[PDB]
Amino acid sequence: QKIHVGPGELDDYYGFWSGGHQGEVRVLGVPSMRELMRIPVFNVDSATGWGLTNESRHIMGDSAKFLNGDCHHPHISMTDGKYDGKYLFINDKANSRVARIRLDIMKCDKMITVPNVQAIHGLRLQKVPHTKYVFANAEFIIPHPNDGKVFDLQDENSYTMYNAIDAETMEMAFQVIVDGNLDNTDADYTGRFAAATCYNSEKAFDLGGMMRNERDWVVVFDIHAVEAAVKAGDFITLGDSKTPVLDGRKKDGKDSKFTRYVPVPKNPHGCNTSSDGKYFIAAGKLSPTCSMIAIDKLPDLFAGKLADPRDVIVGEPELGLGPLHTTFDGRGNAYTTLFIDSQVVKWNMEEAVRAYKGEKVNYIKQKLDVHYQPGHLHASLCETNEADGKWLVALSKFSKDRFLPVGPLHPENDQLIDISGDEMKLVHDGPTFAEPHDCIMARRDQIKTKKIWDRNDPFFAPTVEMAKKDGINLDTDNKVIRDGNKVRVYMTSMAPAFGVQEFTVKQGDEVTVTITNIDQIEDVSHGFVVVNHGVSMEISPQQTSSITFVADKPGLHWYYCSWFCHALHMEMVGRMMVEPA
Amino acid sequence: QKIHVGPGELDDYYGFWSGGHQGEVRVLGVPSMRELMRIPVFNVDSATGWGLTNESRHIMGDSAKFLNGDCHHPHISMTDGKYDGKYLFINDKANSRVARIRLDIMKCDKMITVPNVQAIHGLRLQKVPHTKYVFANAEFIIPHPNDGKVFDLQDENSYTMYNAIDAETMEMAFQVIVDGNLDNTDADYTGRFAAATCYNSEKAFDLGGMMRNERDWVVVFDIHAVEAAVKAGDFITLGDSKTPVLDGRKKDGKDSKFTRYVPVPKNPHGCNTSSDGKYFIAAGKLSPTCSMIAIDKLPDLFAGKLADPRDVIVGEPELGLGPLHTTFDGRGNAYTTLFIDSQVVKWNMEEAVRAYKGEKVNYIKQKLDVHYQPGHLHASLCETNEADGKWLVALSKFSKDRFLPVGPLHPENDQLIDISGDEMKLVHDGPTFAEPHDCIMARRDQIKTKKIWDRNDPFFAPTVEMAKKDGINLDTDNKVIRDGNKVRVYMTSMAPAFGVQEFTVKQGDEVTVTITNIDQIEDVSHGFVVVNHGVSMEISPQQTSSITFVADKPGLHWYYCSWFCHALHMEMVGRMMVEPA
Ligand code: CUA
Ligand code: CUA
Ligand SMILES: [Ca+2]
Ligand SMILES: [Ca+2]
Ligand SMILES: [Cl-]
Ligand SMILES: [Cl-]
Ligand SMILES: [K+]
Ligand SMILES: [K+]
Repeated sequence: QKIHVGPGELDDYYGFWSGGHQGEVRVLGVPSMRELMRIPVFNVDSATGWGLTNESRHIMGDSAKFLNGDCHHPHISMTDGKYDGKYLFINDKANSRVARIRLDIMKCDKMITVPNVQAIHGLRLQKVPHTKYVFANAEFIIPHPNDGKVFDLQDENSYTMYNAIDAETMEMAFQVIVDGNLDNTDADYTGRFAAATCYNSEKAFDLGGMMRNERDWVVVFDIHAVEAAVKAGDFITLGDSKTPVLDGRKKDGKDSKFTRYVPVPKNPHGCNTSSDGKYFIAAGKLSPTCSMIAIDKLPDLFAGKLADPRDVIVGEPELGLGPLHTTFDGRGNAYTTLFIDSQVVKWNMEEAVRAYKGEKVNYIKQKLDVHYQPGHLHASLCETNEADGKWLVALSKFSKDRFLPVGPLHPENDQLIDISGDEMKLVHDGPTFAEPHDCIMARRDQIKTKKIWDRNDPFFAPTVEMAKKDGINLDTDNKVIRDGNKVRVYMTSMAPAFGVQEFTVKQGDEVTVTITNIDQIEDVSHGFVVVNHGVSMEISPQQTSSITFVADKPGLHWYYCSWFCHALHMEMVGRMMVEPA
Repeated sequence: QKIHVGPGELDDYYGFWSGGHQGEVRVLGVPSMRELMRIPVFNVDSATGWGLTNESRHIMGDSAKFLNGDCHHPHISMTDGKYDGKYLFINDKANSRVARIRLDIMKCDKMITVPNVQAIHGLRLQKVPHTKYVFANAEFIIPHPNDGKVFDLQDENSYTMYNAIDAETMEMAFQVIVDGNLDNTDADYTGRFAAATCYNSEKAFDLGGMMRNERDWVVVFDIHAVEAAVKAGDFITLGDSKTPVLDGRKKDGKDSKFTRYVPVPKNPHGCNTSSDGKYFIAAGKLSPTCSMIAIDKLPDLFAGKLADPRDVIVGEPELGLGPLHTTFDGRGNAYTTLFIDSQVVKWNMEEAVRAYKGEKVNYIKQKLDVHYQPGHLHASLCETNEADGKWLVALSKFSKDRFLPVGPLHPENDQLIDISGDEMKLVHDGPTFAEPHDCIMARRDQIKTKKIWDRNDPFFAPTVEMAKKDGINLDTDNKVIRDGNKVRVYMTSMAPAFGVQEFTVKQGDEVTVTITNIDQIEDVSHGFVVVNHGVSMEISPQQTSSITFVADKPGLHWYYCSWFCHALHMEMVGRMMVEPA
């Protein structure tokens, strides 16, 4: 199988890599593992102006004031348990957000700060009949209200919440209060259930405290019941947020309609749905096991036809030290990372289930050593009923001597493994910055991208409406509008010339520059940088982009095109003249 | 030779790629072309906290207020015309800066904003006896003073300057006022001469004007002459800058001792010294030629022993449409990018010099098609007398369909070419983000890096000194100190625990957290993120890092370690308790 992609050949799959603590999404080609694009999300990108432009800051909202993020879990929207290539969603653990990327344009187009929570970590998407909800965990227990009067984690009103976000509007759909906490989450192949791991059933703040119980749990959600109750008006609201909040905690040993708690050892981490839709599989972490929940049995467990939530457990195979995550080949095998043993282990799921019933059968097929300390792993199409069993990527946290030395900070090592046959074979070591946690792969044919921008694109639609209010036709016009101490420059750009090559303002004026790139050849991107003003943005063919800054320095100040666009690139410049105060 | 670096195998060279309009520097392994590390410079990095930490912000100075940069030209310090592996230097065109990276820790340790200029573009280093100076072009003509009274470029006080920076102290050494402008720059193999291309001899602000003259020039600097005048005290100063300024403009047709202007067609761009030290080679851009300046004729030219400046031109090879840059195989051949024709042309310098004198000889050896529109190019060790003729990288601006489609914004195509034989061979297409402009290669054995930090390292020495005055021992102390509205938290860290796991403050307190990673195992980095406060940073083994923020929200606020560091990483957390105002 494959591995090398020569000059002029194309990769077979797209890979969407989390940027981890660096805050972007990275687009790679697979199997070459080459990075094709960076999509700024929670990071400020000097190149495109993400975090500086008026269009980006509108999307970010009030959260545009943060210069950091911490992303882990990239996921592609689904239709009937297959990728539809519409959206990618990702979490921000640092500043508690979820963002949506439009895959047609490879840009973040929506962002939300989840209300009344701390630390968005686990994230996954409804699969069936389609991604109606984005599911996301808030990891940390906090007081409600968090007003500084109570700090105790055991308080009646100290808890965390499971979050559902409407995938299309990117507005909150509902929140569910839970016992313990939340780590990772996955969804079924019907749309009725979702599940999450919990490592802090103790509601402790100290290490020993958090490891006290032999068992924490997987919490299972009946979204049907949730939706039913929201429809009926049977919910509370918290603070000034209008989001429906349901109580999924236990009361005096009795369940809520919304949740069931399945005991699982021990500070479990991964929560993974098998490609056949049979199981939620929780990785044991401190327990050298995985726990297999039979989704089949969940209706009976919510109907109470079951005397014990442990009865939904149909497998608990011992695999090795520190199991963290599980993926699938669609051939009946599961692949689990063993952080401590530094291996990926291949195991047979139906054999594991028979072994749980006492049968003497070896469900373990192979252990591949990886380099070093694997976290997540991802098999091609593993989140869909189309799991194709071809490629596997294991994402390891300590690269040691696997790459040239680069100082005290090392890359992560994302290792590509061919799983197409009977024996797993390590084929590529991929260094990556700032710790991608997870990644997702999609077939080439699953992603359709725009070659050039549409003038009606929603990404800059508000800017078009601003322009129309000034009587500006963006496709043709070069004009300076004055409004008190505001100056709005509108210009077309066509290599190698800006449409407005000079303009004069007064010291202290707030200047908005709006640029529409009217080159129609694909790939002729323009840039716009104002020297010594901290101003920088990209304008691609048929895009409009705007940026606003104060002209607080008198004199001549040059601006230039940053994207090499024409033989006369260097000469694509202009002059802002600032009259003394 | 080579090409594929399999798992467990190591690359043969380091590549340092400029990060372009993105602002960082990128470390690659060559020939695999995989990215090993990102080093933040002008960008704000969420992962390591560059632009957020006190250490980084002190390095940036007043410029820390900018979130962007635009870099082009990375260069490694030299001893005796060979790479010494001490420092890498890079420009910022956006906000007029030069940065120094220490190659032992792979971090930016110094930064300067060049005074009284706009837009630092061309940058190269002194070769012999070693890198005493960093040479840097200010591209854009401005008024002096630039106070808004005059905007005219033709004003006798409107000009740009050539800049020299002390490589060791990173303070300005001198500036030289020039006629016209400055684009790219190189230095000879003795320390006496430097050279730069000019495209705006016209002092124009528009395309018509900038393209008028059949010829602009290469300006040549007699650095010895300049240094003499600084030593003599024969210089002026501009504004509040104490930097010695020398006047290298012709007056009434008369030459200064500092400069000579050599007419060259037309808007020339590349300015490259051959690895045998014989020629300054200017790429003709709008002329389909390069111009070769014999460096051994330069003493005569400054001595007044030559009839006209054109007497130093010893070759003017006709290469093809849009020649931009030139590199060297150390075997007597040059390689030039042709932007319009979209090719790299291999040519013999000796034979081109003979053809200029009349001889009939085809100096052109081969033209290789590249994909597409090449900007810079770089052969292994080309900036040194050790040019080894193994690898060539051509960095093309338009990748078209050479990679999977990723929307309207395309990657650059940095193509790896085997030049070890007589025939150039394309072996690899490397996609890159944000337009690297140039790159530089060095042998594995030319770079030596730290495995772990030294506690005495100058990078965070000021923080250590500050901590002492507070009566703190960073190596052991886990402590909170208070003064009015300020709170200084000092802690050690060892996987999987912060040394301080809780602290309480009053709403509105300015909090500085200083963390010392006391692990001694390589690769065991920690992170520190305060949820919902825009606070993020890296602390590597034996590093101290600090960061400051306001506690402007009452309640409980979690902080956590972002760097996956242990099986118990998820549990490396702590609590900031903020009492209501
Ligand atoms: Cu427009 Cu370069
Ligand atoms: Cu310290 Cu993860
Ligand atoms: Ca626990
Ligand atoms: Ca000119
Ligand atoms: Cl998971
Ligand atoms: Cl050059
Ligand atoms: K790591
Ligand atoms: K490009």
